[PDB]
Amino acid sequence: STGSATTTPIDSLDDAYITPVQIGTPAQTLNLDFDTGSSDLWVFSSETTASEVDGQTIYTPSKSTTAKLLSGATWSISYGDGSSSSGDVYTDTVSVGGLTVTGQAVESAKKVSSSFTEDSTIDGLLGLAFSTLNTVSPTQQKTFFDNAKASLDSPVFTADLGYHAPGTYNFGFIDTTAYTGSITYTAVSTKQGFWEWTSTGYAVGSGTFKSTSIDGIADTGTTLLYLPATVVSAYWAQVSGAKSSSSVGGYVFPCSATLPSFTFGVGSARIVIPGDYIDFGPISTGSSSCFGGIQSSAGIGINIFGDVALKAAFVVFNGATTPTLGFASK
Repeated sequence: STGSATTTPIDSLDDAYITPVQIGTPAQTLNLDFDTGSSDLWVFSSETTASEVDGQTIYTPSKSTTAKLLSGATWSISYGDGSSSSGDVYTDTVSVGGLTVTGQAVESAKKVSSSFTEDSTIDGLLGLAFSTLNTVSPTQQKTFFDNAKASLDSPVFTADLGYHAPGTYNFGFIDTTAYTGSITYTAVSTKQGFWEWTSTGYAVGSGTFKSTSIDGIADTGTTLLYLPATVVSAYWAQVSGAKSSSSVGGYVFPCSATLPSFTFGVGSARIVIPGDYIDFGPISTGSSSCFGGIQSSAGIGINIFGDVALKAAFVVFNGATTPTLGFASK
């Protein structure tokens, strides 16, 4: 089997991408944030505290003839940005782009933190990291991909995120028309539960490539590119007037600037992030200070190849017995 679904930016900055997902019988379609940095499929629901729902579409398990309470199971998650959610668990039928999994754990939120409530465009998350990170207790549950894997034509999914435009998530096949050149594959460590890999270096603009190992994670659920402070300083030094602002929370730059590109290495191959992709717009409405899309990871504990980086590439998440990642230009 295969599936193919379009993923759409939630706003004009590509802050996140939403993909429609069919849950239950008859289908309830919710727009979920596909997140290769986590491993829970959780949704706003009829059980979510009413004051914490503000415009999201909810899953109502009592209206699904295939929903079953997973007795005794609870979940609770905290994300790298400080947000969180928790609740109980149903199993139900879940379909993405024509690919159907029966018995998928659907984690129903009883509580969500304010950042989720305040974003009416995201109805929940669909985790695509390794199932070892799933938070369901006392019986850990499998991701949608893990459940689908055995049925897929090939045990892979691909992320093709657009710049200021829709893109595609495919399951079970590589669309050879979706990229240019060849795909370069690179080793993955699953020891922390992430799609963790080592970039071979970077360049700023037209500058020379610096060969250096940068370990990090491919994370579709993080907006920006978070890299070591040395690398980030080298980038922003090429933008007149750019500076790190403790009060804003990162590097800012004059909105009048033209940003240089940023290149990262995948083996001997190179992925170029155009300068435009690094502009996240005014820090507040009407400001001439703009927020940068490359930020320091120093306070995180891990480097993160988020959407800024991934949307410059066609990305293969190869879930074979020994997983690997592939990157192609497009």
